[PDB]
Amino acid sequence: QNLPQRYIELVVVADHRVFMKYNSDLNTIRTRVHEIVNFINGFYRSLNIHVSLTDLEIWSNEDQINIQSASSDTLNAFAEWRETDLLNRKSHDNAQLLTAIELDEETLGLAPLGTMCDPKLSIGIVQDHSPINLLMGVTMAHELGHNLGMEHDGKDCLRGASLCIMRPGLTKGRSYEFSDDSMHYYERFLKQYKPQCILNKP
Amino acid sequence: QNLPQRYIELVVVADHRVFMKYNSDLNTIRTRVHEIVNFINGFYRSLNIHVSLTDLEIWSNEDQINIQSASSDTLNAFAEWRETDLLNRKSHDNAQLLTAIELDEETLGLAPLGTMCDPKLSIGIVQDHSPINLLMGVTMAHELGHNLGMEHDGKDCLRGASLCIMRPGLTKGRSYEFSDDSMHYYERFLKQYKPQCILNKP
Ligand SMILES: CNC(=O)[C@H](Cc1ccccc1)NC(=O)[C@H](CC(C)C)[C@H](CSc1cccs1)C(=O)NO
Ligand SMILES: CNC(=O)[C@H](Cc1ccccc1)NC(=O)[C@H](CC(C)C)[C@H](CSc1cccs1)C(=O)NO
Ligand SMILES: [Ca+2]
Ligand SMILES: [Ca+2]
Ligand SMILES: [Zn+2]
Ligand SMILES: [Zn+2]
Repeated sequence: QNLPQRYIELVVVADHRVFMKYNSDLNTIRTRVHEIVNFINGFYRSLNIHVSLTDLEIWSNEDQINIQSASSDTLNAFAEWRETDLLNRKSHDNAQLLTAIELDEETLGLAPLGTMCDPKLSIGIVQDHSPINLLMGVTMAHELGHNLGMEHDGKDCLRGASLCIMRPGLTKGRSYEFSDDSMHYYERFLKQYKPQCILNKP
Repeated sequence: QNLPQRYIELVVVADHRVFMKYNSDLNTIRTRVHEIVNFINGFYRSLNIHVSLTDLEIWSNEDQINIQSASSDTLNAFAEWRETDLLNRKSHDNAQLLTAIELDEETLGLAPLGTMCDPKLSIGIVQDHSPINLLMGVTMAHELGHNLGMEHDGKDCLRGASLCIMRPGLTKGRSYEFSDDSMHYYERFLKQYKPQCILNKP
C-alpha cells in the first residue's frame, strides 16, 4: 500500500431543480453538500486522498446550461461550461454537478473514465436521489472514482461487511469501502496519466 | 468518521545486538528499517497518520542502556535514556527500540498505552524476530497503536480476509488492517489528550 498524499479541490454546482427542491433555502443545500464531502473524505482515507470544497455554486436565479434527462448530453453541456466559465473564474481540480432531474434510463450519476485534471473532462454529474447523505456520498465518491481511472467491480463485490464503492448499481447499506481493485486502478492511473493538479494542499 | 491528518516523527534505535547480527553493516540495517516504516505507513493510511523516519540511531560501539531479558526492565531503562539523552539531541515524537535479544515470555513487543508525545513514555520495544519486513512492520505498527491509546482486539480478529493488527499475538499472513475498535480507541485518544507533537508535517 504505497500511496502518497494527494489533494482534490472540489466545486459542486447545484442546479435550479435542486434549488427549488429544498424550498429555496440555501443553508439547507450548503449543509447537505458539506456532510457529503465529509463522507467522501472518510471513504478516500485509505487511498490517501483528501477532498476539499473550494466553492459551492447554487444556480438560485437561472440554469446556466440546458439540464436534460439524457445524462451524457447534460455531461456534455456541463463540460463546455466548466471549461469556459467556471474554470475561467475559479481554479479547481474537479467539478461535480448536483442535478434533480430524473435521469433517463434510471441513471443516478455519470462521469468519464481517467480524466482528473483535464480542462474539459475533469467532471461528473450526480443526481439528488436520496435523503440519506451517505448514499449520496458513495454516489459522488463513485463518480470521482471514475475520474481517477477506476473501472467497476463485480455486482457481488464486498470488502468484509462493506460494499465496494465502485459497484455498478446502488444497494443500500451502512458500510461502504473501496475495493483492492479500485486501489489498483488508481495506483496505475497516478503512475500512468500522472495528474498534475492534485498535489497542492488547498 | 473522519480523522484529521497527523504526522509522527519516528526515531528507531538499533542496539549492539542488532549491529552484531547484520555483520556490522549499517547500510543493510538502514534498508531493513526504511522498508518497515513503508509498511507501517500503509497500515496507517486508514487512520490518516503518516510516519516519518526522522533519524536512525545504531549503537555501533556499545549499548547506552542495560538491555535485559525482562521486557519491562528494558522498557523503563530505555524510557529514561530517551528523556535525558535523545530528546535533548533530536526533536522527535516517538522512539522505537529495535533489540535482538530474545525477550522473556517469548515477547516480541512492548509499549505504553495512550502515551503519544510524552517525553518519557512515548516509546516502544520491538524484537528483531522475522526476516520478513512485513511481520516486522506489523509488530512496530502494533506497538505504535498502543502508544495511540489502542488496546487489543479479539484472539481471532478479522476485518475481512485481513488479520487485525491489534491481536494479542502474531499469526503469519499477507494482508493486515486496523479494526474498527482500534480506530475508535485512537479517536478518543485525540479528543482526550490533544497531542500537540503530532500536528507538524516533517
Ligand atoms: C457512472 N454511472 C454508473 O456507473 C451507473 C449508472 C447506472 C445505474 C443504473 C442503471 C444504468 C446506469 N451506476 C451508478 O451510477 C451506481 C448506481 C446508481 C443506481 C445509484 C453508482 C454506484 S452504486 C453502489 C456503490 C457501492 C455499493 S452499491 C452510484 O451510486 N454512483 O454514483
Ligand atoms: C505489548 N506486547 C504485546 O501486546 C504482546 C507480547 C507477547 C507476545 C507473545 C506472547 C505473549 C506476549 N503481543 C505482541 O507483541 C504480539 C505478538 C508478537 C508475537 C509479535 C503482536 C501481534 S498483533 C497481530 C498482527 C497480525 C496478527 S496478530 C505484535 O506483532 N506486536 O507487535
Ligand atoms: Ca489542485
Ligand atoms: Ca512532531
Ligand atoms: Zn460507475
Ligand atoms: Zn499488544
